[PDB]
Amino acid sequence: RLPPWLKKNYNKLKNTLRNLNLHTVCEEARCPNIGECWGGGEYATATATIMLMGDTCTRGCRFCSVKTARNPPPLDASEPYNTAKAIAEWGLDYVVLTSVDRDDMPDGGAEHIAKTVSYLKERNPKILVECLTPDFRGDLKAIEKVALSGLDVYAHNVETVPELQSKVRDPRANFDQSLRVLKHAKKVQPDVISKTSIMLGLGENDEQVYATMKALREADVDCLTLGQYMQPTRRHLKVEEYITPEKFKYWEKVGNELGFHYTASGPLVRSSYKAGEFFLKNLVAKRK
Ligand code: MET
Ligand code: SF4
Ligand code: SF4
Repeated sequence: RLPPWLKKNYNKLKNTLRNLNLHTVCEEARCPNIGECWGGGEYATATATIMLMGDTCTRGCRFCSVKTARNPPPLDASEPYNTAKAIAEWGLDYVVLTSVDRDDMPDGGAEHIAKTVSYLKERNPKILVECLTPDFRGDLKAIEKVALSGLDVYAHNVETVPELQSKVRDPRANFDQSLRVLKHAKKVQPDVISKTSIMLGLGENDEQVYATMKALREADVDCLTLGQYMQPTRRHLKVEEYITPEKFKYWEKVGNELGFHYTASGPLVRSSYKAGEFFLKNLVAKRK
């Protein structure tokens, strides 16, 4: 039994979404945060997450419930237009575009991701766009394609501390490669906001978490999120422990002192959790 800290705007977003051919990770993961992200924050912003390039990943990360197969179906060439259209009609404030990894594609899908960003920004430049990208196996030209697509925030996850990369992630991912992605995004587009996420509860200790946060700062990562690893099914990695609410508040203070522009830290925090609210409050510093 999970610890208890892991248990108008929303209905307006839900009713509008019912008519549009758009499908989210928010509902198709049964995310416990949909009440918060979908309009229930301080600024009442709407954030949601859409996953491009199919529902089958070429990788098999043991923390992740996305289905895996060696030869996923080909890309839906209509998805960039259909997605960007459906987002603009849904009326979102901040959208997180993410995707499965497509190691079967030479550019890992970067052109597909970039086309979606570009379509959306032309329809409505008022929408903030974050892309949570694959590592593209370190392909600098693929990273460059997305970084130049006009997005506001370039995100890519390290997921865990360097010592646990081989346990937690598919062998095609690693810590230095992920840092190279974030560094190259900033090199190609210096005014982009860079962002990464770490899960706690997988066996890391405090010394490794601090060292990781320090290294992320040296790589000029602007924003950080920390949340609890929650085991999707009994076949996935076992939870080593549930981090306390007060310990997550400790890490937020540590991230502030290290100079992250925001450190979103809490048991239910995910990469996309209230991403629009964190952007508005800490980067835009909007007065309500
Ligand atoms: C949907 S998981 C995040 C995006 C990408 N599949 C990655 O692991 O890097
Ligand atoms: S945390 Fe991510 S998937 Fe969950 S409701 Fe918020 S944006 Fe959607
Ligand atoms: S690459 Fe991303 S989508 Fe694929 S298994 Fe790993 S975390 Fe899940």
